[PDB]
Amino acid sequence: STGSATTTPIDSLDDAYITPVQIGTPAQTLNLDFDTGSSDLWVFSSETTASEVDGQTIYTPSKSTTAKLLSGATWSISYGDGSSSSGDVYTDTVSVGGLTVTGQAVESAKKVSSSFTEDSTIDGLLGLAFSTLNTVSPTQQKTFFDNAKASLDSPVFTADLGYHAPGTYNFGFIDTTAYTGSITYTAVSTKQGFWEWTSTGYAVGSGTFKSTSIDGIADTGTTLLYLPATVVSAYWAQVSGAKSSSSVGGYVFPCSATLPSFTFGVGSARIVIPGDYIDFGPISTGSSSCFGGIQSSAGIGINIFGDVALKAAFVVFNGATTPTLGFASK
Repeated sequence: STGSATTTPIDSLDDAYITPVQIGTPAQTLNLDFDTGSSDLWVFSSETTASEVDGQTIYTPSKSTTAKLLSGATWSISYGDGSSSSGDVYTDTVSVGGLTVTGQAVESAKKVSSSFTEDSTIDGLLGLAFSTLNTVSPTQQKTFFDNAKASLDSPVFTADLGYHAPGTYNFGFIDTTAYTGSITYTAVSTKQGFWEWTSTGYAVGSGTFKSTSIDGIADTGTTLLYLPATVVSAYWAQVSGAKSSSSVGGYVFPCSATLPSFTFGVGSARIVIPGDYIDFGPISTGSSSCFGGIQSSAGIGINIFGDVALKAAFVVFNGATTPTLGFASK
């Protein structure tokens, strides 16, 4: 089997991407944030504290003839950005782009943090990291991909995120029309539960390539590109007037700037992030100071190849017995 679904930016900055997901019988369609950095499929629901729901579409398990309470199971998750959610668990039928999993754990939120409430466009998350990170207790549950994998034509999914435009998540096949050149595959460590890999270096604009190993994670659920402070300083030094602002929370730059591109290495291959992908717009409405899309990972504890990087590529998440990651230009 295969599946194919369009993923759409939630706003004009590509702050996140939402993908429609069918849950239950009859189907209830929720728009979920596909997150290769976590491993829980959780949704706003009829159980979510009413004051914490503000415009989201909810899953109502009592209206699904295939929903079953997973007795005694609870979940609770905290994300790198400080947000969190928790609740109880159902199993139900879940379909993405025509690919169906029966008995998928659907984690129903009883509580969500303010950041989730305040984002009316995201109805929940669909985790695509390794199932070892799943938070369900006392019996850990599998991700949608892990459940689907054996049925897929090939044990893979691909992320093809758009810049200020829709893109695609495919399951079970590689669309050879969706990229240019070849896909370069690179090793993955699953030791921390992530799609963790090592970039071979970087360049800023038309500058020379610096060969240096950068360990990090391919994370569709993180907006920006978080890299070591040395790398980030080298990038922003090429933008007149750019500075790191402790008050704002990172590098800012004059909105009048033309940003240089940023290249990262995948083996001997190179992925070029155009400068415009690194512009996250005014820090506050009407400001002429703009927020940068490349930020320091110092004090995160891990480098993160978030959407800024991934949307410059066609990315293969290869879930073979020994997982790997593939990157192609597009």
